[PDB]
Amino acid sequence: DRPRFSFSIAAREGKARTGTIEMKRGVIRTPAFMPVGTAAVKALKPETVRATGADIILGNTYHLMLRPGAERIAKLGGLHSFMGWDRPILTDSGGYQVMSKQSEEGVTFHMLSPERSIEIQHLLGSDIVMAFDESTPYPATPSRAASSMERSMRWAKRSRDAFDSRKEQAENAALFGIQQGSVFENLRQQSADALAEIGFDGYAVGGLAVGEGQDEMFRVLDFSVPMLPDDKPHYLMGVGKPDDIVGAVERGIDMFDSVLPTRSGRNGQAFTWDGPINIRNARFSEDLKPLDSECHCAVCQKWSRACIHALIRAGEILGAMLMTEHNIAFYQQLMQKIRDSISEGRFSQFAQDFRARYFA
Amino acid sequence: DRPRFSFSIAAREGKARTGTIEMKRGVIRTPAFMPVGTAAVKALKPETVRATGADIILGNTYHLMLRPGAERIAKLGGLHSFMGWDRPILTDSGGYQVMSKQSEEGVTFHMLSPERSIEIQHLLGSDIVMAFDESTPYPATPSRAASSMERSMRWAKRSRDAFDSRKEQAENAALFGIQQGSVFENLRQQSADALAEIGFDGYAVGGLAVGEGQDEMFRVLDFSVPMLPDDKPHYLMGVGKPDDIVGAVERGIDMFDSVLPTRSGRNGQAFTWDGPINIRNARFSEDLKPLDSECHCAVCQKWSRACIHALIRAGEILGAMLMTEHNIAFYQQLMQKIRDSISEGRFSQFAQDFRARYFA
Ligand SMILES: [Zn+2]
Ligand SMILES: [Zn+2]
Repeated sequence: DRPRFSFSIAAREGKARTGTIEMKRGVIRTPAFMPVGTAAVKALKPETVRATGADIILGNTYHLMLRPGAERIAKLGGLHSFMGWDRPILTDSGGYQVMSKQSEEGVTFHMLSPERSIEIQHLLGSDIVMAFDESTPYPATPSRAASSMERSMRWAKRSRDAFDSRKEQAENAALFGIQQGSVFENLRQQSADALAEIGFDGYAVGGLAVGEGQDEMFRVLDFSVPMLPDDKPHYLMGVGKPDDIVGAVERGIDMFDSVLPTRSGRNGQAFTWDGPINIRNARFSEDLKPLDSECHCAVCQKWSRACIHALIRAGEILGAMLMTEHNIAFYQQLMQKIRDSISEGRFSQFAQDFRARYFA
Repeated sequence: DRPRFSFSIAAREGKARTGTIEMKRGVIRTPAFMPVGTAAVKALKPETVRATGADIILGNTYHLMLRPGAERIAKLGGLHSFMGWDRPILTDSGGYQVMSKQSEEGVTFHMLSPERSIEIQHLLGSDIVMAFDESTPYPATPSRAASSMERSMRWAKRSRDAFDSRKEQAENAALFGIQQGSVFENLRQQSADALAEIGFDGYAVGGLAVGEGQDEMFRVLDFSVPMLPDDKPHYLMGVGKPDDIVGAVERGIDMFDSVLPTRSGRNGQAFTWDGPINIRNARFSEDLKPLDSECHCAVCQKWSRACIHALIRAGEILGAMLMTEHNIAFYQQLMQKIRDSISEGRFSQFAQDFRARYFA
């Protein structure tokens, strides 16, 4: 038997936690990195993405709405059938890409509201559904940030009720709420209280990674994450670089997603424990070592820097495929070392060792 | 203005010759190697084959008859349009693959005769047409070899007349006759006299490279090639390994074709000036040198043994493409060094240097 959504914390160190989310389509090890998915020849195969270590992938609701459309994905059997991925899928609400009519009802651009966003995510058949919120701009006036937070909370309630109105969705999926409030601690507290009063399966910290820089993002995390319910997962959306991830786990974040491994891989850039490298650099043309000396991904078991350099410089799509697979696998190995070090009570030392070497 | 078929000898050394065949679709430098073509994603691009140095490619009439068929190729505009190759094309008669009813009329298996073979080659629109002959088996009884030679000469006359009956073919293409007679000098002489009496644009030495070994092939060439008209091209069909080619040029052969560069490339084997190599061998996994140290093909300008080794071992089709391109380019560079050394009167020394190093 498998539960709808069950978060268990197995070990803690400071604010960091490691554990599992059990869902009907599988178990998610936390802290978790979710690669951002696309349709299943122009992308990695889903078995390849699974083999990198990913327990869950993300679907971009806005892009799926535009092509091929949510009703079409439903007729094809849902997003799992469409993507060839049978493990859990999280979908965002589509609201951020709308920004990236505009009344309290929702927006038209296609129409999106709390109710329509929840309905589209049900048509996709995703396992974790994000509430529809309003993104405060960056930077945000204290006036504008107060406005978008309060609208987001009324929309979070509407998301809650829309989700609960479909037995098939409410019995089989989970719903996450999104805290807003920008850099204003009192707003963040009001937002957290509102979401906790409504009740969600997990809570995301919104309004971050939108240009504010890491020091400010960390300062906001420092007081925002403790406000959320301790016994539910904490999600930092769209983050990020490896050092962003490590420091966010130090501050209590359990879940992450980012296109960065894919964007980097397509641009000829590989993540390594010694920092990112540009594989086109001449120093790699005769380098017989793998992309990363310690990475145990399938690419680093077989391919040298020299030969990936050759593929990338020739514009062979295989080069970008190999880079992307390694980058996503590197991210999963980072999450695994994070999980292991929390379990063994040496995560704070892991983070310091990681930073000293990554920025050396 | 461009002539139908004009063979000019520019320089000689012993029995070896170098020169040009001018045809309406281009000039063929001799001695020439003709790669064996196929349809134009599962093959090298025709611009790639041209860039290796090939002046003319071969079409396999029997395979083209079976798929998509000669009438279909004609409706598509002919073999040049079908293959994306606008330079000269030679077609064989289809008769050897028939072996590899059977009366004096021809054969049924589809039907092939001197007349039908010439007609199919006209439908293909090829520039050099081979007469239809009868292949004596290997090894051949002195009885069987006498029979197949004499039938071939009657069929050579029928080929001549069929070709001459179509103004469009006779004014724009050329026709080659094929000497037969197996290892019997008197038969070879009878065959040569018959073909010279009929008259052809060029003459092939048939019945060789069918299992007899190089020493016997060379012994037959020694007396067979001098029997053919000196002022027309001499063609040794389906030959062969680099050392076969060098020794055949020493004996007066001007033209060659072989699937060997392609078959080798698909099997992970590369020709080099130091002999062929099996790129899968472990010694190449860290070898940063190109396939051949002196080859100036596009592959050796960019790719290392190590990375082609990696591609081949992974089963990436790019690996086989690169190997095949290099092998066909290596063959063209061999022909160019042959042509250059004859022009400079140092071909006999070239051949000895070539053998000492290729078999070292
Ligand atoms: Zn790797
Ligand atoms: Zn080469």
